[PDB]
Amino acid sequence: SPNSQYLKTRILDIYTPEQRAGIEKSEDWRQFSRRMDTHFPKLMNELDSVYGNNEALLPMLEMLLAQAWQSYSQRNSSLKDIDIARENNPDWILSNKQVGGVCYVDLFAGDLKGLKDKIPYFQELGLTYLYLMPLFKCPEGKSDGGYAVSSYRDVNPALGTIGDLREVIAALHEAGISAVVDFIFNHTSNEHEWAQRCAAGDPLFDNFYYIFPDRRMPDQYDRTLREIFPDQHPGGFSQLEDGRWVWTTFNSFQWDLNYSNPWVFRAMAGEMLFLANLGVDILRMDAVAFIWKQMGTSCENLPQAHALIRAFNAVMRIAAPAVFFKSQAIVHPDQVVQYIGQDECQIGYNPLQMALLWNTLATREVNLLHQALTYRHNLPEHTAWVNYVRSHDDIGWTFADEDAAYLGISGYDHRQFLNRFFVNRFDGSFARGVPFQYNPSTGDCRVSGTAAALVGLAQDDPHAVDRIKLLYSIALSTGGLPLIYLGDEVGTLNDDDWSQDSNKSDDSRWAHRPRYNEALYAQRNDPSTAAGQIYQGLRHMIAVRQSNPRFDGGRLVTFNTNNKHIIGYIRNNALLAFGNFSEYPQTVTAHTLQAMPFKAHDLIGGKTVSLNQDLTLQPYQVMWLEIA
Ligand SMILES: OC[C@H]1O[C@H](O[C@H]2[C@H](O)[C@@H](O)[C@@H](O[C@H]3[C@H](O)[C@@H](O)[C@@H](O[C@H]4[C@H](O)[C@@H](O)[C@@H](O[C@H]5[C@H](O)[C@@H](O)[C@@H](O[C@H]6[C@H](O)[C@@H](O)[C@@H](O[C@H]7[C@H](O)[C@@H](O)[C@@H](O)O[C@@H]7CO)O[C@@H]6CO)O[C@@H]5CO)O[C@@H]4CO)O[C@@H]3CO)O[C@@H]2CO)[C@H](O)[C@@H](O)[C@@H]1O
Ligand SMILES: OC[C@H]1O[C@H](O[C@H]2[C@H](O)[C@@H](O)[C@@H](O[C@H]3[C@H](O)[C@@H](O)[C@@H](O[C@H]4[C@H](O)[C@@H](O)[C@@H](O[C@H]5[C@H](O)[C@@H](O)[C@@H](O[C@H]6[C@H](O)[C@@H](O)[C@@H](O[C@H]7[C@H](O)[C@@H](O)[C@@H](O)O[C@@H]7CO)O[C@@H]6CO)O[C@@H]5CO)O[C@@H]4CO)O[C@@H]3CO)O[C@@H]2CO)[C@H](O)[C@@H](O)[C@@H]1O
Ligand SMILES: OC[C@H]1O[C@@H](O[C@H]2[C@H](O)[C@@H](O)[C@@H](O[C@H]3[C@H](O)[C@@H](O)[C@@H](O[C@H]4[C@H](O)[C@@H](O)[C@@H](O)O[C@@H]4CO)O[C@@H]3CO)O[C@@H]2CO)[C@H](O)[C@@H](O)[C@@H]1O
Repeated sequence: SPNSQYLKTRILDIYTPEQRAGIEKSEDWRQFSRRMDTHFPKLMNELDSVYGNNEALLPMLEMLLAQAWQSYSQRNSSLKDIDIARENNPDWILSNKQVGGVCYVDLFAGDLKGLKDKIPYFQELGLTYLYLMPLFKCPEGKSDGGYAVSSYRDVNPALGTIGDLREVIAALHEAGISAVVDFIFNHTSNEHEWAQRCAAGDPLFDNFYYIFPDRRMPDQYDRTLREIFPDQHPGGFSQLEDGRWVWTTFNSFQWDLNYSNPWVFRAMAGEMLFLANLGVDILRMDAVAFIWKQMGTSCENLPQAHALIRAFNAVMRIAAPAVFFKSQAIVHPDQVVQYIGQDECQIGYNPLQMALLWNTLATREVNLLHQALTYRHNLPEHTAWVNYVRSHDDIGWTFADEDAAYLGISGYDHRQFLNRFFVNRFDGSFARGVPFQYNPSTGDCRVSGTAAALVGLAQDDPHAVDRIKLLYSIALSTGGLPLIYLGDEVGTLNDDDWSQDSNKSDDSRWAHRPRYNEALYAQRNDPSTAAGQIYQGLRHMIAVRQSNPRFDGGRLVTFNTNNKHIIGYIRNNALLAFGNFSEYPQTVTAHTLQAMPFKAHDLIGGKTVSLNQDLTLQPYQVMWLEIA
């Protein structure tokens, strides 16, 4: 394997003797050269673990590094300042000051120019992190809501131009808000240039995807593949008009990229640098678990998948240090945490906490949630969870069956209940969600619906508002970067028209992807409305979180409340949080509270609470007690 010094001299060979002398003395080269020495070793090691002695590795690597240099040379000075700042502030992601929001540009504000005008509201809410859903070109009609990318560089004409996007990002930065977008690196649309040329037999794009002559290998692979989008096709392959078969984990128009081909990595690393230089702060690594395939396995979470992501990480450490990764690994808890690391994905979605929040509302029992917060919350230094209540996606019931079995709970049976309860097929349920990808062959099913619809706000359940505040309170205070699904802060309901829409009827997730509700937003400052009660309740928690250092960091220690309906945890040994998941008053006994201070101030209600006597929490009440 070549070393950093050797490779750097060859990067400079593009310049004439005279030009070269100027580059070697430039500040940009000084930074790049230093970062190469520090991080290239990791990059080389990761790529070697995946490609081994592949003859194309070295040639690909030199091409990639040459690109990295040019990319960094062109990188705007302001971004380079952010580069140095985060290089010396790895834990910026762990600060209690951070609060994020996510939205679709078209649904929430029409287009990019309209989005820029919403910035004042984002500052009003207190956001310091804004994630925008897929905004680049995609097939007309069905494109999986933008996740079937036809181009990683050309903005969806309906949203605006690449110029509008660069203006939006600069505007977000001026407002003190970080920009976050998707890095849909596991697959492209079948209309993407690479896909077309690969299928047409263009040698330049040979092996850019996984295409087979017949069903021989696809059948073999399907023996162990899990069906992700069973409604669209069985197994993981789709057939082309010419009879051949292509690997398609998701929709048939989404073709899985072939990372076993080093040139595919190079290509995607090139797109990553492009996004980096737009000023993007964080890239959401979409469907990270599927980037490597191997016959006989589920082709999810394989070792090479982690190595590839760590390789991508090194490229940013070298040519755009400011860019961090947000892992979107919706898999078994043991696998989720493996993508999170300073050298892999600095932050990652916390599907376990999310799924268990909803689980707890349904069962009224915190057993599973307590278990998760106790044994699966703390993360390695310089990393953090992205805690959420809802997203643009369906809700998958993430949790370890082995953990549940320890609590006397059967995973399969329990999920049957959870799905029934949340799609309102269980007597007494307050939830009004809808099924997503029900698989009759496995009994598996996921749930669609907005947060408000799942807590019963659609039928005006008197507990709806408090349930919303309870769930978000946990994502906002457990430790990690909280991500609010914009629209939730005013109780936005499902869009019931989706099922009638020809391009959406086959995907129930559109039920929870409603447009900006002007009526609800106009009520956000009215305490007599659900929208105002929700907004002010959440805004208050956001205010407290960002100003009170007791919430800083991502570590917590659970507190045994001795009441199966109340969750409890402590932040920095100074903030004791209690959350009642019962629709009835629940008590934490004075006996249980003996080690706590005589009295403590509750940041939610603002009153002084006595902990030397039984503490009774009203239905769904949340308390944030300052015990130090
Ligand atoms: O651009 C496309 C798309 O991308 C984004 O969103 C994507 C995600 O990126 C992608 O990951 C995916 O997430 C899906 C997921 O793939 C689905 O499978 C599902 O996952 C849920 C599931 O519905 C729940 O049931 C629950 O799974 C449990 C499971 O119930 C439980 O039993 C256990 O299962 C493990 C089992 O215990 C093990 O023994 C073993 O099982 C083996 C056997 O051992 C073996 O003998 C044989 O039988 O095979 C078995 C299976 O291999 O492994 C089992 C698997 O771990 O544990 C699991 C996990 O706790 O929870 C999971 C969630 O983790 O739904 C999610 C989505 O909710 O798809 C999304 C899109 O939906 C992008 O955001 C999106 O917009 C784009 O469209
Ligand atoms: O207002 C409009 C509204 O009208 C309708 O709703 C009505 C109902 O029709 C009416 O009956 C009533 O419902 C009340 C009820 O009267 C109250 O008592 C209360 O219900 C309690 C319930 O009595 C308690 O037992 C408790 O149940 C929990 C349970 O404690 C918890 O463990 C869990 O249980 C599930 C378990 O977690 C799952 O694993 C599974 O268990 C499986 C195993 O997995 C399997 O291995 C094997 O063992 O089989 C097991 C089967 O038992 O399933 C378990 C559930 O069966 O969850 C349950 C349910 O939460 O707590 C509840 C709640 O405190 O509240 C209800 C609701 O208020 O009044 C309402 C309202 O007027 C209409 O139906 C509704 O849609 C409309 O919105
Ligand atoms: O290495 C960590 C360190 O933690 C020490 O204590 C922490 C403990 O692990 C954690 O559970 C919690 O402790 C509180 C209990 O959860 C809570 O129930 C309550 O305990 C009462 C019992 O429930 C009653 O049965 C009776 O015993 O009275 C108890 C009150 O004295 O309060 C506990 C104190 O907050 O937090 C602790 C620190 O935040 C371990 O003790 C130590 O061995 C570990 O090394």
